Parts: sequence; structure tokens; C-alpha cells
Amino acid sequence: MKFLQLPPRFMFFTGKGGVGKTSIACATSIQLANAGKRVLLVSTDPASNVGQVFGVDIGNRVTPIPAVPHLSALEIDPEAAASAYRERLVGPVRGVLPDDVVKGIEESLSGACTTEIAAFDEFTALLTNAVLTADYQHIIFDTAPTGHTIRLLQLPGAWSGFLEAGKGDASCLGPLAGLEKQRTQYKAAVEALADPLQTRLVLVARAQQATLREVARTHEELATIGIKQQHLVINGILPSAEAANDPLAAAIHEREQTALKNIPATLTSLPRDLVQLKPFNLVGLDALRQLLTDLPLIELDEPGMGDLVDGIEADGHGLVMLMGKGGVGKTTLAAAIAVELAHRGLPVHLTTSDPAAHLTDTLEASLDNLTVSRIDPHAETERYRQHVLETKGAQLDAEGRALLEEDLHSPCTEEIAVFQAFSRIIREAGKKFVVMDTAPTGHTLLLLDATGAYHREVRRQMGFTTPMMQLRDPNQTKVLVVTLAETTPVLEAAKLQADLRRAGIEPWAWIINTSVAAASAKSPLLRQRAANELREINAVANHHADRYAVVPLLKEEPIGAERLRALIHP
Ligand SMILES: Nc1ncnc2c1ncn2[C@@H]1O[C@H](COP(=O)(O)OP(=O)(O)OP(=O)(O)O)[C@@H](O)[C@H]1O
Ligand SMILES: Nc1ncnc2c1ncn2[C@@H]1O[C@H](COP(=O)(O)OP(=O)(O)OP(=O)(O)O)[C@@H](O)[C@H]1O
Ligand SMILES: [As]
Ligand SMILES: [Mg+2]
Ligand SMILES: [Mg+2]
Repeated sequence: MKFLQLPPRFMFFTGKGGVGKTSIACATSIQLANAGKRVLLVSTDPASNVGQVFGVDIGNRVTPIPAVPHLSALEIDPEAAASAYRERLVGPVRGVLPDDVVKGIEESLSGACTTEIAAFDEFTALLTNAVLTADYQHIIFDTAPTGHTIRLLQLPGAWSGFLEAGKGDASCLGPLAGLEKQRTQYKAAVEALADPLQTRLVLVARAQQATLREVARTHEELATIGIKQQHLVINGILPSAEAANDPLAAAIHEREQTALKNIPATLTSLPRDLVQLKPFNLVGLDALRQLLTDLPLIELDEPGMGDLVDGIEADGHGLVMLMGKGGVGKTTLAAAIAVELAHRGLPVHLTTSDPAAHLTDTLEASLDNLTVSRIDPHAETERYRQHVLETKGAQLDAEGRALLEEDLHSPCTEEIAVFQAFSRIIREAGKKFVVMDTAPTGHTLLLLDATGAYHREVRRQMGFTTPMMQLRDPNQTKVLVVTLAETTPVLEAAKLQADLRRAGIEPWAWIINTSVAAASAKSPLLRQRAANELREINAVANHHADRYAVVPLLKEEPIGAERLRALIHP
């Protein structure tokens, strides 16, 4: 592998959801650890699959992997990091001062800004602090889908700029934040990210046009930020030998070859590596030790997705949130549902809270009765700033208004603006269908505001029912959990369902999308994949889900109104 030659200290793995970031990260960390180096595999994804891949319980603590010596693992959980940050800030001042002031500080540190800054502080502490990670020669960062990994990588520069612009009194974080001490750490993280000799950025993708476009956009933005040298990995390439004497495999191979030959011009210069498709899930050391190296070489009748759309229509109005793991087909299924509902003569609003929206790509047309929209972080941040200035800024004097605007310029207000837009869009589901494609599980769970941190942060600025009061009502919401027939996707879907039920939301249905089992595959590799997928399909049908639909692996990517509406009614 080209990206494994003379690796720098750090190695990020960024790309669209479900492209193989975690699999490649684990394989590379295992390879380096076996080579003799001491590696630390950090997972910045809030919903990390590292523990499920290695079969070890990994939390917000550096836990060695017993199976492979010299390798340690870490998962940056935002909640645990926020709790540790709050403890560090409050415990030293507890007892000395009365309970009133200390509890006030605790309440002021209980917002979403505190969680975000705690996770970011842990990330930059890993990046910069040499003593903390001196024992590890390599740190392998396995990131979430690029929609939020780009934000994470931009956060050091944004915070350094905010602090260097004479802004040390962000009232969102509270007076006890003391960000002035972390200015040097933020600048060091920025320098490390922009130094090709210290950090290597690997852009994982697939032989699909959407993933390659996403990686091209990510490469453009990250090159703008300051990362110089980047590599490219194309995961999940069907071997050419499988395309013989098989319609589905031949179509997939033709599409993937066409995608490779039309790689974006910006990514044509990056050093490229190709990882084939394997007849097994990449879970465990046995499967992970043969991921980066080329391998030396069913009658399923499940419920369709038409029943789900019929049930959704029967209500006549409400919200339909397509949650699930990244890369499972949330956008495609949301677009298909919206297109089918609009084609029936009903008013539909199709929205996407993903910071990297892919709605206009999967729709490609202005359908009748369908209103497409997205939660653009920058526009929402603007709108939030003007709203706060108009509401609260009227009373303040000129100097107070300027100070309030400088406070609102802090990077963390973007997430509160996004939450405000999300709540406003949800409030529109009382009279018309609102199909909301979501981001991956890790950040969507934070967006739902189960703990009320976002609501507290909003009402602190003083600029009405919470979103949870609607997602908890089965009569005006439907949370469809989209998963694949694979091990890790089903495990993460079950974890998402458990979290939702803990929060009070009962998912309406499950969708096993792009299952080779549903389709008829004759190549040995795809037959092995279907055989492996049968067990997960059975698990989802019997245990996890009482209402579900199975969508096969279409031989042509569903794009446009016609293809999107075809998978609803095969
Ligand atoms: N039934 C299907 N048959 C074949 N390909 C499919 C099918 N459903 C989805 N795909 C492919 O899955 C790819 C994944 O992109 P998609 O937007 O659907 O996923 P997502 O879960 O929204 O991703 P992200 O986590 O990156 O936001 C799409 O490019 C589409 O080509
Ligand atoms: N080369 C490959 N061959 C076969 N299966 C693969 C390959 N690469 C990845 N997979 C499968 O992809 C599934 C999802 O990949 P992975 O766990 O790497 O997701 P991810 O990129 O971390 O996504 P997310 O951002 O949604 O967490 C895994 O179950 C693994 O089985
Ligand atoms: As803030
Ligand atoms: Mg991952
Ligand atoms: Mg999507």
C-alpha cells in the first residue's frame, strides 16, 4: 500500500460514510503494530466500530488490544470527555465556595458547547501533547464521514483564529472555560495538521461516482485548510474475475470500471491504492489481516418497501427520519420515499440535516409536490446570528451589541444554529409530510437533544415544545432505521435502536438496504456475501425489528425520480 510507505506519526482516514475507513484504519494499525512499531488507534467517530471490529470493550480510555501486541486503542466519546472536562473545571472550586455558585458554574458548563469543546480538546491533546502520547510512535485517526470530519479538522484553525482575534470571553463556554491557555495547543494542532512530515491524510472512497465526488470535495476543502500531501484508497472494488457469466456482477463491475475511468480531475494526481472486495465482513484479526492484500483466488422473499410507504401514507402527515449507520443508504431511501409520496399526490418536504447534502444529486429534477431543502451550516449560522441580534441585541448598547456579535462569532454557534434549523424544519411536519434524511448515528443522536444540552444552550442566549416531544409521539413521527445485512451495520443499528428507546423514541421500521441476498447473484464472491448476509437478515427479521423491508442491490445506482421510484415498487 502506497500510503503505508514511510508513514508519518499521524494518519487520518477521511471519506464518505460506509467507504471502509474503520476497516482500513484497523488493518493499517495491525500491520504497523506487527511490523514492530507501537501504535495507538484513535477513533474520533462518536459511534465507533473499533471495539466491535477488534472484539474488545474500548471506551474513552487507552485500552491495549490483547490479540495484537504493541497496539492500543481509544474511542473519543463526547459525553465522557465532557464529563471529565466538567469535573476538571468544577471539582477544584467545589467545597471552597458555597453550593450556589458551584452549581451555577456546573449548569453553565452543561450546554452542548461544553461537550463540543471537550471532544475537540481531547482531539487536539492527542495531536499536540508529546508527553501524553510519547509511548506511541504512530497515532492512527479513524474519523467519521467527511461531513463532520471536515468540521473537526477545521475546528483547530477556527478556534485559533477566534482566540487570536482578541476573543477570550466566549460566554457560551462560560467564564471558567479559560480557553486562553489552550491557544498554544490549538496553534500546535494547526501546525501539525498542515505539516506533511507529521500527518498523512488518506482519502478512502469506493468505485462509485458519489463517493469519488465526496472525496474530491473533501480534498478541495482540506487542501484549502492546509493539508499538502494526500493519498487515495478505493475500497470495495469487485474483482474482474467475478464479472464473468453473471448479470448482476457484470453490471456492478462495468459501473465500477466506469467510475474509476471517470475519477475527478482533482484526485487524478494523488497516489492511488486499490482494495478489492472480500467475501466476508471485516470483523476480527483473521479478516483484517487479509484486507490490504489481494486474496489468492439463495431464494429470499422478504417484505418489500411498498408496504412501508403505504403505512406512512395512511397517516397522511408526519415526520419520517431515516436514521442509521453511515453509507447504508439513508439519502437514497429518503429520496425514494419522498418521490413516491409526492407521486401519489401528497405534499412532501424532503430535507437533509447532513452537513454534506446529497439530495440534489440523487433527485436531479424538480418534481411536482416535492420541496427539496437542506440544512446549510453557514446560512443557518447567519440566520441565527441575525435572529439573536434582533431579539436580544436591541436592548444592549452599541458596545454590548458588538460584544454579543463577537461572542456569536465563536465556532461553536454553528452547531446551535444547525439545531435551531433542525427544530424549525421538524415543526413543519404538522400539516405535510417531512422526510428528513439524517447524518450518521453519532452526531444525529446529539442533534436530537436527548439530554437537553442544546435546549439549555439555546435558552441561555434567549433567542414551544422540544424536538423530543415530537419524536416521542408515534402519531407524528416515524424513525426508520436503515442498516445493511452485514455485521457491524446491524450492530450499530441495534445500538441506535437501544439509544432511541432509552430516549423514548420507538423506531417504526427497519430497512435492510443493498442486500446481495435479495438480489440473485451467481458469482462465488457475491454468493458468499449473500450467505453471510442471511444470518444478519434473520437477526433483523426476528429479534431487532417487528416491521421491516428489504431492498436488493440494484445493478444501477438509483438516481433520478424514475430509478428512485422503481425500488419502492420493484
Ligand atoms: N439498492 C441499492 N443498490 C445499489 N446501490 C445502492 C442502493 N442503495 C444505495 N446505493 C448506493 O449507496 C451509496 C451510498 O450513498 P447514500 O447517499 O445512499 O448513503 P448514506 O447513508 O446517505 O451516506 P452518508 O453516510 O455518506 O451520508 C449511494 O451512492 C448509492 O449509489
Ligand atoms: N474491502 C472490503 N471488502 C468487504 N467488505 C468491506 C470492505 N471494506 C469494508 N467492508 C465492509 O464495510 C462495512 C462498513 O465499513 P466500515 O466499518 O469501514 O465503515 P465506515 O467507513 O467506518 O463508516 P461509518 O462512517 O458509517 O462509521 C463493514 O461491515 C465491512 O464489512
Ligand atoms: As457556543
Ligand atoms: Mg468508522
Ligand atoms: Mg445521506
